[PDB]
Amino acid sequence: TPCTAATAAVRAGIDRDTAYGAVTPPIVLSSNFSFDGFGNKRQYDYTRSGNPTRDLLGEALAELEGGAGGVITSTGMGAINLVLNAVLQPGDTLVVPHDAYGGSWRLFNALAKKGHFALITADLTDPRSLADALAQSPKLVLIETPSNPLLRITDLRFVIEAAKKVGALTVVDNTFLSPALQKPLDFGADLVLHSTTKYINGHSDVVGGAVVARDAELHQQLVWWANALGLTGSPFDAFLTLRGLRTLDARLRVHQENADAIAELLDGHAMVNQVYFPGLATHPGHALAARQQKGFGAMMSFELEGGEAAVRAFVDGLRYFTLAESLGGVESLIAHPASMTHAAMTAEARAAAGISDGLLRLSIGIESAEDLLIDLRAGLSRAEATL
Amino acid sequence: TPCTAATAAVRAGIDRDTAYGAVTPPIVLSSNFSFDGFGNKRQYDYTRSGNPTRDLLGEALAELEGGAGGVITSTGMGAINLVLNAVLQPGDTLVVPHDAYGGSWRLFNALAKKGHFALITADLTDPRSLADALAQSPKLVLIETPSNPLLRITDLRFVIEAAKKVGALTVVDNTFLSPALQKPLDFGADLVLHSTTKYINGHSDVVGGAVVARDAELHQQLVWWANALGLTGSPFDAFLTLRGLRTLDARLRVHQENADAIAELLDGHAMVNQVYFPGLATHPGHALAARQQKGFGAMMSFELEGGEAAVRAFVDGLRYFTLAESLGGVESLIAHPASMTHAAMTAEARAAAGISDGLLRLSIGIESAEDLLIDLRAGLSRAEATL
Amino acid sequence: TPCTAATAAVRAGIDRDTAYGAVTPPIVLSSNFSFDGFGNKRQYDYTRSGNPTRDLLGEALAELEGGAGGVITSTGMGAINLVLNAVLQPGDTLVVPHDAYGGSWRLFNALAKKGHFALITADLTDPRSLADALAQSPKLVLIETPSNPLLRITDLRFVIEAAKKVGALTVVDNTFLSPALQKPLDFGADLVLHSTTKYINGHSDVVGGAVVARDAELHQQLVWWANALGLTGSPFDAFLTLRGLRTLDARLRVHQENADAIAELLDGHAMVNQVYFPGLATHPGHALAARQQKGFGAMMSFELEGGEAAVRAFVDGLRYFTLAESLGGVESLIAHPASMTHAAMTAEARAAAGISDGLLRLSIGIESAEDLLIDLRAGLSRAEATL
Amino acid sequence: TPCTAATAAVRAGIDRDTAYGAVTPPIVLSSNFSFDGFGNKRQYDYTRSGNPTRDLLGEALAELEGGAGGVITSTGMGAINLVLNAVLQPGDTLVVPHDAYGGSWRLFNALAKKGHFALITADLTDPRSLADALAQSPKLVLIETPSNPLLRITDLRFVIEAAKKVGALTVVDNTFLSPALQKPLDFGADLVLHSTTKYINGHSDVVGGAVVARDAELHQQLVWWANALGLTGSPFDAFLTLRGLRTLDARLRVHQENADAIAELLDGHAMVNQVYFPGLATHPGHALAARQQKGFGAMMSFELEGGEAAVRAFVDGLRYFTLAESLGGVESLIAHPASMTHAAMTAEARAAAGISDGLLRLSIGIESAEDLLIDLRAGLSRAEATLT
Ligand SMILES: Cc1ncc(COP(=O)(O)O)c(/C=N/[C@@H](CCSC[C@H](N)C(=O)O)C(=O)O)c1O
Ligand SMILES: Cc1ncc(COP(=O)(O)O)c(/C=N/[C@@H](CCSC[C@H](N)C(=O)O)C(=O)O)c1O
Ligand SMILES: Cc1ncc(COP(=O)(O)O)c(/C=N/[C@@H](CCSC[C@H](N)C(=O)O)C(=O)O)c1O
Ligand SMILES: Cc1ncc(COP(=O)(O)O)c(/C=N/[C@@H](CCSC[C@H](N)C(=O)O)C(=O)O)c1O
Repeated sequence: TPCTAATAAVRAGIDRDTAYGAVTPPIVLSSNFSFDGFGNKRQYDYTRSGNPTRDLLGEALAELEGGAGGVITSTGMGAINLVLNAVLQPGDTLVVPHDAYGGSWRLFNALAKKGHFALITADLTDPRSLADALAQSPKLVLIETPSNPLLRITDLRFVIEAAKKVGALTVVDNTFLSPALQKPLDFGADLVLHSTTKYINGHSDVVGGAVVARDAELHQQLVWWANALGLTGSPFDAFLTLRGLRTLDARLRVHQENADAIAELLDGHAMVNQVYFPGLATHPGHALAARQQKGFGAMMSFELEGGEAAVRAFVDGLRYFTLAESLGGVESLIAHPASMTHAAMTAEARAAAGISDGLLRLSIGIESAEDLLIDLRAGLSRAEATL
Repeated sequence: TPCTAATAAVRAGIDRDTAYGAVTPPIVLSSNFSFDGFGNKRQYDYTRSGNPTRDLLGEALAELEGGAGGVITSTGMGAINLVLNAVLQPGDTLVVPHDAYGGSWRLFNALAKKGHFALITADLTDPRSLADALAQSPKLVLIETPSNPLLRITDLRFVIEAAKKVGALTVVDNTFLSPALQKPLDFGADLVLHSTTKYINGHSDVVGGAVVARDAELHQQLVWWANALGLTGSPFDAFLTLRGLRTLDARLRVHQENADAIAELLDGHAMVNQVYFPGLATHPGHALAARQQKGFGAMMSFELEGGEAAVRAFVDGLRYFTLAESLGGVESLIAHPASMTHAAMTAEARAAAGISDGLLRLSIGIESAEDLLIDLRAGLSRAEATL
Repeated sequence: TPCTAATAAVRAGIDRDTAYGAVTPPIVLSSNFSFDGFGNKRQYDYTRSGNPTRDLLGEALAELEGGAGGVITSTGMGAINLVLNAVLQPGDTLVVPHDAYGGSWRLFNALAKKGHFALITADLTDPRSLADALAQSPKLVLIETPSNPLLRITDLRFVIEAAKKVGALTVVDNTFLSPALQKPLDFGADLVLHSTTKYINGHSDVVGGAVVARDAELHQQLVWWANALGLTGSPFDAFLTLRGLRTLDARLRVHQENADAIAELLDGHAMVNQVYFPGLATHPGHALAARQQKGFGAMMSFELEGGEAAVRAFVDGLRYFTLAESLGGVESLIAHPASMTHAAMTAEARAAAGISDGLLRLSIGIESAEDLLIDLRAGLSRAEATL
Repeated sequence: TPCTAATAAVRAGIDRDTAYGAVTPPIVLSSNFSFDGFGNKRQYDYTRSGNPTRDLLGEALAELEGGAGGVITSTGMGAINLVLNAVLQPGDTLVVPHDAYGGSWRLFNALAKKGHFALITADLTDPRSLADALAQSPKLVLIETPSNPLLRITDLRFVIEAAKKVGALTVVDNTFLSPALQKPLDFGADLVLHSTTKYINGHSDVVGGAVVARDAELHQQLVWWANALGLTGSPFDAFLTLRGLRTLDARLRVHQENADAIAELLDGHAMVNQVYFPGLATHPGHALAARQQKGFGAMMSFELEGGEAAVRAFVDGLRYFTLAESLGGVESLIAHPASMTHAAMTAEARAAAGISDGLLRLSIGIESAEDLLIDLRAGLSRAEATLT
């Protein structure tokens, strides 16, 4: 037996201190490391390049994703930035999803306008749209599945093998499910990346990113570029993230129980026009999600009856969903993407993503199921009183 | 509606930052707080007396335990110390259990030798022993249930009512189960205390204590003595401890799933002489534990067949159980009470308690059941190979 | 040759990490440490008993003070508390100074009322008072020099030799000057203790304490009691405190430059009635301070002309002196001891000490002399404009 | 009056907590902040974009440098990365110094090979080399003065006014002196940047960067680009960095006293061929440094008599100088740039910078001067023993 995912996350850095046998791993804040006398670099020399505390988190995310190594960055956007710098140069074309996170769109459109690469935004749920993009010989394809905030599911085996036939690398943003629930590298992706800010840290008190490469040579290109660009993260942040990771399995058990229950409430409720949640049998992509994921996760969005006034009445009064950005915390959250998470997009790119001005997104926490439903039901009455 | 205990713990100090609306509470390390002009103390003035980060943890443990307030100490022994100093003076008698934590035994016995109080050490699970202790008019009775490390169960309602009949205060050490699995104040106790070092924190990276009093007058007295003796904990530690608390309900589900599966493997295994786990119907205290606890927890101890050779072969080779003191963490631990946790006791006090030299204690973490069971089976073999 | 005090403090735990050669020492938060197989304790086992980050700070304060070792407590009051429990039992007598810190007065008086020891409160600067206290065969004499807040100076060599003649142990509270400015163990004292909250830390972001013993056997006793009472500090706090120590010598140069410039402005200013600063030749204790101290420090207090209205006009408007408790930070502070630092005292104990109701105490930080002097001059006019 | 530099750094974030009046500022680790009800962003929304604890450090460095605002990044190299991204695009030319930090060189050469900008590497101490480079109409000139590790001084008024005449922006890497000792924005620079890893933090336990812009609009472009690229720093690092900043003045007083003493020992010692230290009267740029800086700093390098054997003997046995990378700490350090800090450069870029294979670089700490000199003298004995 190698261990399971859960054991590996729990034991990450446990009993791995050669100095004192501390059970919990020491925080190495040091910027620098001594040489072992003249000409003799130790394993570490300088934290920007390499840090033992940061590398425990890289090693654990690599073990969980099945890759050769991991690079930990100061932010999620910083992981995406790392991949774009290590892989693309001018004259290269990048294919991105139409409904990627608004911050990814912002970065892709900014760097493309400078000429750092050419940009094709496509619908990867959609074989025609994918084949028109792959006919242009892209260096790189990015997949974000399930997608933020409409939970569109893209067929990892389909898109990754279509892109291999034309010689493109693949990178998957696996933020929304974590490595506990989806392993894109199992499907042949070259790279998997995360905002550790979300479920991997789980406590809404670190911003971070990670990139795991399947192949040892691409891992070393990422290490080199991270060091050179100074995109690497703080050892203290890596300490809190590794601490968070140890409860990832236990947290997701509750996130998913709570989300199955809230999906049941919102599906078919009189005051709800549409629910987007991969666990619903009627959601386009349900069968795909069931085969490529080990769970349906705990992100969902939904559209209320009754326009702006219903949205305002629903949101103002929530006791247990904080109105705020981010997701993946132990604490439940709610967001209005048009005006918050996806406000960096133009009204046109939103229209093309199918993100309406009335869409609410839930990040379902690990509070008691009974309390989240009392809160959501009172919300739905407040919105009904509006008609 | 009030929220459940689990909701309260997940959301303690969420969106309670008047400065910026931070979702996660800011860490207030400051030793000191400005006055609001001459004569105008704010809410806080000095961190030894009171600090807001520490008070979030205080207010959270008091909500969970049903008390008027909570005091956070540098350590668990510190929380016991605070209670002895606030409640007892020379000529007062204290009744303690015979099978309490060895460190509790060391402190009671050192402060009794100096004459801070008179000490009676009784078996609180046996009525004759209890009645003889209560007939000597004690100021304070301490209960520790379940007991470390034999998991003896003492009848909270019985002992507390019996102690009120003679004017004694009662304090319960509730470390082994946390507030999520046992609420002694519900049964009339005046004081409950914890080593927060264990389940409450959950990440083996903070030593700390807490005392919660039912009554506001007794809470104001503990606040005064904690400030005067200098027993209060660090704000950074409260911060990590509070972060720990948010996953307590989530952690204990997996803890209890794993402990049930491990009790079943150990009980009537040929190499296992006795299992002490209150979840087994054959354990003296099982039905009392099913009544006064929400669950049977994840601490257990066992005797192997085959003397000291068998213990050694069992322990050397464990991959997933670290040989170490402490308990209540996400990572699985094993200890040998006689030489480790209860080394502070004399050989006669261990014999009176029923702690043999062949006893092993397990703290069962939240790794996969299957990896822990493979690890224990390999150990039982190595013990068998010794005969 | 050995290095100086300053070199030792700057380099405490620099290049002393066997794991990675980290230049700065790693933070060991871990509550627990693995055994090296069955029966083999490593150097550390449990953080309440010993922790390597806390021991760098202990070992550093013991080098600076000339001691056999040091113990780091959660607070300064906790270090006094540790010494009272390690050294005293009922029937023993303790001699304390009349103008000790009000928090010391609160603890001595509360533990004396319970009868943990008998208390003699003497004026240690006056030989009759000292002789009458030493004629009563005390187990322990506590000296606080200079005294908070009137900067009375007690003759370390005289009092210590007098206490040895009658078999008493001596403990000195060396908080106001730190080890960089006064070394009581050089004059034969048994114990020196500190509030690390002040100059040692220097950044007003840690409450902590330290006790250093001259003799190895008394150090082993303080280690034992600190573990058994649970009085030990947080490793995170020891890390910030060690980081503070590194600039102690550099900080005190500027503190003393600023204090000299400010004592000169206040002494025979028309609005100032008395200055208490041991650096002035007119201060009872100046020549003793010049002999037993490397410098006059940066604490001072003063009485304004014009009663309560003048104090209020002086305090309300200060830009660079914050109205707060504590002292010894980089930032300048002002306090009113009667209502703030020494409110724990009765009005009668304050009168016996010579703490009037019109007294102000300054902690002078490391801001520019010119910005502090402009700030004080403006206060002196506001106080003038009151008459 | 407004306050001095020392007062500003000491009082940064002091008594600035509206929640409890904490004297020392709270650490806001929170990734997110609540909205004030539907449609109502508060001052902060998301730490990657902006965080109050990080903003105290940005504000304080902006006050110290005289600029409109500051952006704090996860590293020093990340600050340089932020500037190249916010200011340059393909077809733009960037002028850099020949003797810049080998990490800067690595990044300039890597991004120039991809085509992100055209690169001109010039000697900015040398007026013909500067004027050949400004004839090429560059978007941006970077100055690193004093330079790492030969302490070459570049004339801020000269180079910045030459670059304004041809329409180029100026950015100055001011790591080596800190804002306490050189204010490039006083000389007209558009941008100053720092590795806060060095003197600003001072305690070797944070990697960090900062960029301060003179102009509000360029600060707003930096905030935007830092958010979009995800270059922003951790709030906990910004907390430790602000804590170190509070002792910057007091640390530099001892750094400079110790460096004057060590310069005096090495200058004209029989075992020392060359010392590079701006505070020596015989160092090229001494009068320029005396004028454009408020002190000569505590960085120096030097070349020993006696080849590789002398270097190996000097270094092995130092009790108080740790052999390691970085600088600006309270703890004294020694580095061999060819094989450590400048190993990222090619042997030709080093030869062009004048960084020989025998150069040792001292970062002088705040230990007792008497101890640092006992250590250096024993080292010079050890290298002497190597001839005979
Ligand atoms: C699939 C995916 N990949 C990557 C990322 C980036 O990870 P980070 O860098 O944040 O750690 C995210 C983040 N998502 C957050 C972002 C909040 S909006 C940002 C802010 N106002 C801004 O203007 O930017 C969310 O949707 O709630 C992400 O959902
Ligand atoms: C029921 C109870 N109440 C209180 C406490 C005290 O709480 P803390 O102070 O540790 O946070 C504990 C601790 N128990 C731990 C620690 C053993 S450490 C031995 C050490 N070498 C020493 O000499 O002490 C255990 O059995 O593993 C406790 O089980
Ligand atoms: C010479 C000495 N020894 C010991 C100590 C104790 O050290 P700490 O425990 O604080 O670290 C001090 C502290 N002195 C501070 C604290 C005043 S706090 C009043 C507070 N509300 C309370 O009720 O206490 C001062 O005068 O400013 C001390 O001057
Ligand atoms: C003037 C200047 N600007 C910027 C920076 C960059 O700042 P940081 O990102 O490190 O904070 C520096 C750094 N200087 C360090 C770097 C050590 S080498 C690093 C490593 N092995 C690698 O391969 O990179 C030094 O010379 O000792 C710098 O001197």
